[PDB]
Amino acid sequence: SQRVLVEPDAGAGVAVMKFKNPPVNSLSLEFLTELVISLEKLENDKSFRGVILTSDRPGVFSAGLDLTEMCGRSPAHYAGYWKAVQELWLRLYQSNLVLVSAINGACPAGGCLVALTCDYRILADNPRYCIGLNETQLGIIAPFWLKDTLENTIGHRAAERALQLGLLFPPAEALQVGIVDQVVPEEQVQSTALSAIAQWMAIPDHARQLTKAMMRKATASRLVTQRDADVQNFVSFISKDSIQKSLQM
Amino acid sequence: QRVLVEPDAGAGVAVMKFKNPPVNSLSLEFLTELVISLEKLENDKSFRGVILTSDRPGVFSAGLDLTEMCGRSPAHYAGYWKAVQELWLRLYQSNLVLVSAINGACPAGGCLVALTCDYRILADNPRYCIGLNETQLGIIAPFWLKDTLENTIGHRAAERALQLGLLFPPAEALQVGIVDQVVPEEQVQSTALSAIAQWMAIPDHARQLTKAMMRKATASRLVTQRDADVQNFVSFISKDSIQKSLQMYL
Amino acid sequence: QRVLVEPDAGAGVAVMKFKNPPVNSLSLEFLTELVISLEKLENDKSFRGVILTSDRPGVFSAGLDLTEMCGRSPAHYAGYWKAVQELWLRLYQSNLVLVSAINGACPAGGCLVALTCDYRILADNPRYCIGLNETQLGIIAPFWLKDTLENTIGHRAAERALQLGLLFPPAEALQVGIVDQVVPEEQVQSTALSAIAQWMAIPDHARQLTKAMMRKATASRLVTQRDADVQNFVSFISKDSIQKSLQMYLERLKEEKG
Ligand SMILES: CCCCCCCC(=O)SCCNC(=O)CCNC(=O)[C@H](O)C(C)(C)COP(=O)(O)OP(=O)(O)OC[C@H]1O[C@@H](n2cnc3c(N)ncnc32)[C@H](O)[C@@H]1OP(=O)(O)O
Repeated sequence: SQRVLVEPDAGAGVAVMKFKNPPVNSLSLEFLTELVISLEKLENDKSFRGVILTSDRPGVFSAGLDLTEMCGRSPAHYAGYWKAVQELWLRLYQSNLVLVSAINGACPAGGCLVALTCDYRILADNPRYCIGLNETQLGIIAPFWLKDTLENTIGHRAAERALQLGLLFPPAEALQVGIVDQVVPEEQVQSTALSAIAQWMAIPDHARQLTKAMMRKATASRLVTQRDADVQNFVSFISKDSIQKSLQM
Repeated sequence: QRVLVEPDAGAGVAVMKFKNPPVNSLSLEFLTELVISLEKLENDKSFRGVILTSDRPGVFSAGLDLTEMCGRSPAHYAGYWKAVQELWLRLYQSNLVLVSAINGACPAGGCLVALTCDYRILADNPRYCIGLNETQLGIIAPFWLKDTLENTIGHRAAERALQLGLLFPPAEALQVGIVDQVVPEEQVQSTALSAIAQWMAIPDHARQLTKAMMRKATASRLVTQRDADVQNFVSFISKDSIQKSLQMYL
Repeated sequence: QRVLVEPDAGAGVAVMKFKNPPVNSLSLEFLTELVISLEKLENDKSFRGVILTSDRPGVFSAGLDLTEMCGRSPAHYAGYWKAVQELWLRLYQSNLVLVSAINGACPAGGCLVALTCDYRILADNPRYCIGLNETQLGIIAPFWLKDTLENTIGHRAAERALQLGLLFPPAEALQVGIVDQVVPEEQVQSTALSAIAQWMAIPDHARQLTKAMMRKATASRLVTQRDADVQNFVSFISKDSIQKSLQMYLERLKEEKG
């Protein structure tokens, strides 16, 4: 609602979901929560079969995980929040909708939780709009399921390098490694996303959905079957006094 | 008659030419002719490599014969699918060197045949597009064919290619990696002979053990649940929407 | 030493230079020196990255030492293979940043070493070919090495590379992805230093945990079946047809130089 602007075109069967959590679309719990609710409503609305995800304001697609949500909070809150992080990944990655990311800003690790779970990724050709899983730069590591998603996007070798170096690929490099599908002038990102979704939405819907599910079920299952353990892993880590301290920078 | 096997002079390599006009559709009869012909060549110690190609250029294979899948009884659907599986299993695990000289369009089931080979050469004609276009008809590739594609072009590219049901023209096919070479159409056959010579020069047992190490896990995923896959095929293809699309198409 | 270590503790990097002439063959002796040298650098808190290269350009490593595998006792073959496995395990799971400065030809066992590194730079000399050429010797790559190759270049390319036993010259090596950069010969060492400067700058533990996340499944496949894999090597290499293939190849090798 507040933090997610939905612009629907029911006649076309398309909606645009614009992120509106300034200054940087950080993944706060309200934002994570609002994103999933909004996606779910578009899923259950049979009028809508494709969604374009983008920032309302260009510059930052999403800054990623939000520090306020993870600093000096309750054990309860941490569990609710990593559960909400997982939920967003799961619901995006398994959505029956066609999902296209119109990446009109920088896209570090948590922004990649969103971009990598879409069906197609278009990046604006702005040298500031770098994309990748940069966890190691901050002294942390990608969740296994996010690593898996990246491996599913760019292959094992490139994921090994990208994750260890915590690379944020500038647009030409991002295209070359395959983390995005197209790079276009910034003024053409939304038109390119429209052209892309027209093509994807034209596929017979059930067959497309079944095909998508066959491709992604093993990866999604790995998180569904270990989900509580994965929350506990997060909680134990960030509940540490010493990690809490290091959040302090 | 549906499959011509032309031994090269000096043996070693044979050319298998598809001849089930008009589009080399994989009828049940053609499927079993391909399997027997391949087995003969395997068992003949004079032959260790085969080039697969159409007798007439234009269409490599249109794929599955939709008439085997539209008017028919549940048992017919099941026996047909068992034969489709058999062809994939036997090609994919063949001890022969298999090279495709792709001298025509190569949609879904044709692309199956191609993807099971060790090397794929595509004639440079803009009509000769290759891919797994099942979703165009509202159908999906079976898991083992999806795995064969992923094993060819990687996960991301397969995710896109299968969902969009894409047929790649030659330059795009080469870029995505679904074929290994693109050459002028009047050179496809000679190029295949040159390319298979590289493979024929490998110590034969070592080559075969290596091929098996690369492919056995993928094949075994189907071997372990082959009857399940037949019943899933029969249930899926028997749905009324699917039947209507095939009949319309036919 | 057959392994020359040149340290730069202030920069946190050491260069490990192979010096087992004439072609840095992986004898049992040399294998164990490499394992120990790597463990000493791991344990030394001053070092976090290592560049592997040949002291003498021309051959990075000729790979496994055929004289260890030809006409020897079954226990010799087993002990040899346990050491080969040990080198792969230690390299592949090293907590160090490992960069190969590939300054020579790099056939199968050499490629074992290169593929276990985090980054591979190949000198642009048309004779400096890299690949898993086991099938040209009438043998095959072990499953774990096949997995390492697939983890480097993907399934399709591994299929072709392994069956054909390809030794990729530099341009083809870069195109297939088996190395990460191809540079003029006189830049291979400087490129490796530039590369490793960047890798060593990453928060160390996070890098290590990430590397483990990417590699533990592959390594575990050998660890859990390790003595079976020794048994399989001995049984396979002992076949008379394989002994024959290996002694013919050895004989061919000797003839091509003397
Ligand atoms: C189931 C699992 C199975 C097994 C997995 C095995 C993995 C493997 O490593 S297999 C071996 C792969 N290695 C090779 O193919 C390299 C063989 N060597 C060569 O082609 C060349 O020697 C090469 C590349 C070093 C070029 O150097 P160059 O100086 O031009 O040639 P070369 O004349 O051979 O070198 C000189 C000496 O090194 C020896 N040599 C070279 N390679 C080897 C080797 N792999 N083993 C032992 N000796 C070797 C030569 O025989 C010769 O001396 P000598 O006959 O007295 O031992």
